[PDB]
This record gives sequence, C-alpha cells and structure tokens, in this order.
Amino acid sequence: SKRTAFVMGASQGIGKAIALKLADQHFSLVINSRNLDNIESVKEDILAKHPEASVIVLAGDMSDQHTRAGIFQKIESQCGRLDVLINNIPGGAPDTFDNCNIEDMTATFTQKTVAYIDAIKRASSLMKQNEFGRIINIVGNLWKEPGANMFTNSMMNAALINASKNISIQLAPHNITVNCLNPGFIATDRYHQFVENVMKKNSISKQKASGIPMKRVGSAEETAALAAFLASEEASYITGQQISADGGSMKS
Amino acid sequence: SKRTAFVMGASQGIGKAIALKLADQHFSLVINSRNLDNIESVKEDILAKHPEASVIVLAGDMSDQHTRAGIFQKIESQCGRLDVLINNIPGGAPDTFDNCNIEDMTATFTQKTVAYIDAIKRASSLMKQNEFGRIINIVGNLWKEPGANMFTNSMMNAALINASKNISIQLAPHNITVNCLNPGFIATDRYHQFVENVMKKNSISGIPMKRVGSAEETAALAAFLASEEASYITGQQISADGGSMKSIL
Repeated sequence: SKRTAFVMGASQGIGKAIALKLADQHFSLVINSRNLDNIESVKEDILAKHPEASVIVLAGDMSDQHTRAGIFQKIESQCGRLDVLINNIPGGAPDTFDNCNIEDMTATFTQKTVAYIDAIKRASSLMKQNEFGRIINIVGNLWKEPGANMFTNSMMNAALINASKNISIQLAPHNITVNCLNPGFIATDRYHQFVENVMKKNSISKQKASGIPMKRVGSAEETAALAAFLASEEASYITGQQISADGGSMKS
Repeated sequence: SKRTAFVMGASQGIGKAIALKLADQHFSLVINSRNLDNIESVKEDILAKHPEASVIVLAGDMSDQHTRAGIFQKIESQCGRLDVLINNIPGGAPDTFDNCNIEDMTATFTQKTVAYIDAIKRASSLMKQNEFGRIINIVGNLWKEPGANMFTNSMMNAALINASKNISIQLAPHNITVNCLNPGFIATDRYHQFVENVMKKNSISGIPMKRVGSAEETAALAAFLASEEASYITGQQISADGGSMKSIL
C-alpha cells in the first residue's frame, strides 16, 4: 500500500498482467495506456478484487518526450513518491537488414530505447527520495533468432541490456535495483500478435510446407510473477540481471 | 585478383594506419576524411611509401546521410567494384548515466551506429556484384570500465556488435564477411585524444584506466581479416587492446 508502482502499457498483454499481479501484492498503482481504451476495465478488474486498492489512471504515449515528462511530474504531485517502474513499450515494426531504413530505425530508437532511459532517469529521481526502487525493463526477443526478422529491435534490445547493467551500478548505492526481463512471445499482447502476423507472411519460402521462425514461448502471468518477485522487498540484492521467462515449448 | 578497399576516417589515427597497411598488401584504395587537404596529404604519404599504389580520395563526413550516399555513388562510378569496407567513425562525447542526455543520444546513434549499417548496406550491394566482401567495423572501448564514463557510447557499441553479428548471418551466403574490431586506446587518433582530454579534465576535477592498443597491430589485424584466407572468419569480435593499462592521470 505504501509502495507505489508505475506500470506502462497496462491496458493489455504484458503490462495488464503485471498491473494485476502488483495489485494482488498490495502496491498502490499508477497505470498508463496510449489512450483510455480498455484501461478502465483493468482498473475495474483491480477494484473488483481489492475494493480499497489505490489506482491512478494516467493516459498518454510514454514514447513522447514531453508527455513522458508530464506523467512523471503528475506522479510526483499525486503520489509524492515512486517505488517501482515497469518500463514496457513495444519496439518498432519488424524489419530486416535488407529492408531497414534510417527514418524508421531512428524513430524506433527514440520510441523505446530513449524512452526507457529517460523514464529511468525520472523515476530514479523520485525513488532516491525514499532510498528504494525497483526498475524492471521489459526487453527481449520473441524468436530464437531475431536478427533475421527483428533486426532493429534486436540491436535496440542489446543496447538496453548494456545500458541497464551500467545504470544498475550507478543506482545501487540508493537501494534501487535495475533488471531486464525477457518475456519471450506473449500471445495475449497485441504488439506480439502484430509481429507474428508479419512474420507468418515473410516466412513463406517454399511452395509447400530448416529456417522456420520458432517462438520462444512465454506467458503474461509467468512474466508477471517474476516481475512481482523482482519488485519485492526480498529481491533487494538482485540487480543488473537479465532474466528470461521464455521457457515454454516453442512452436512455429 | 585485385581488390579495392574503402577506408573511412583515414586522414589520421586508426584509419590512416589501416590505409597504409592495405596499401602495403596491394589493395587499391579509396580513402576518406572530412577535410580534403588532410586526406590528400595521406594519399601523398601512401604514394611516398608505395609508389605503385592506386589511391582515390573522396572527402566528406561519412556521418552525414546525404554525403555518405554520394560517396558510395562515386565509388560505384569510379571503381565499378568494392571488396573491402573499413567502417571507422568516432562515437559521441564521453558521458555518464547521471549526466547523459537525450538530444545527444539520438545524434550519437545516427552518427556512428546508423552510419555503419547504411554503409554496409551500400557496400554489400557492390560487393555482391563480384561475390566477395570483407567488412571490418571499428568498434572501440578505450577504457577498462567503458560504461562508467562512456555511457552512451557503450550502449551503441553493444547495438553494433549485435547488428554486425546479425548482418554476418545475412551476408555469409554472398561470401561477404563481417567482423568487429576493438583497437583500444590509440594515442595518434584525434577522437581518442579528444576523449582523453575531456575525461582527464573531469578527473582532475574509479580512476579511468586506458586499455592501450597499437595502431600498427590494429592495422595488421584489419589487413588479415580483409585477406583471401580469412573467408571463414565472420561474425567475430576481436580486441587488440592488450597493451599495459595506463592511468589517465
């Protein structure tokens, strides 16, 4: 109850499952969605179980700088603190080395990688005030070999893992942990569904159905359990880690 | 037969050393630097040591998308082929997570990381025409603990290593190799001097340790990777930063 958690992308998929789990753990929640679609029912689902739960809905696209800045000012004003940050923004459209282009690469760098780093900067400022923080970055590949069809996203993931480890070292003295969580492929996440659709199309290489994209299958609830453990008071010594929860049996 | 190599940032430092070594190993050269006079001077250096060498100079900032496109156009028209690419462009200024900033991050991403990828796309199209290519990415860490004072550059280097490995998989069927080379700290490179000066001043105001490299050895390694007998070496990262570590102050 005392601890406050900010969950991005909470209207569906990965973010929704994490928000629900953290509420079962009695965090006060700030939940965000690009728009107010569906996010209401997440709040209701939460109040259904915990009528006395605190849930604040802040809409807006966390990929926009000025918006991101405005959300954190609102968290500081309305909550007065922040203990947990779930960085959760989709990467860009699938691309290949062959078809990548500068406009789209720059856009996707800015929309996810920069957004996560800036969010961490702003969140850690609030976290330091109470000498406690948990930063969980949702970062990972959906397929066993992402390079082929998720070229730009794979390189951004690598950058994030590197930045996260470096940030973990800087924030440790303030009891703030920073970990990356790879959920693998989440069938209930709309971005994952979108990526899957494009790759089914792209993977058709012979007239009749060895180079077939294999999902690293995850689960929103499994990812949510891990995120909740990492956010807990019993995970204070776990930082600068990358942990994958993508250990479901992989499928075409 | 005769191979043509394009070396970026070749007016000094790492790029110059590599250009000289490739000339010594009989590559025809296209060399580049932002300043025409500076790069013309290196052409003269090459020809002084290697009178029989073939050297074309194409000046311009390879970090600039428009310039980079024009340069590859000129390579295609003046050379009609390209066998070796040495990607060599400075990263951004030193920074920390604490003092890093966003306007600069995007700039840094585009000036090196995106530039290398775009150069590889353009170079590989030419290389494919003769089913042979060698791509060497200069991706350097100058200090023992790169992340602490090169926060942004470290994350970009990580992206590059990842991209290079993925590119190597894609280009393998075309007999084009793709490898990353970490030269460590090179005292004759103006970017390394710049980085050292900045960090030295800060330190004067934990202590940064240089991973000392050798321009000559980096050049020797690059030339080896560019050779006929390195066709089975791809998607590799190799550091030549094995000098005795030197405190910044």
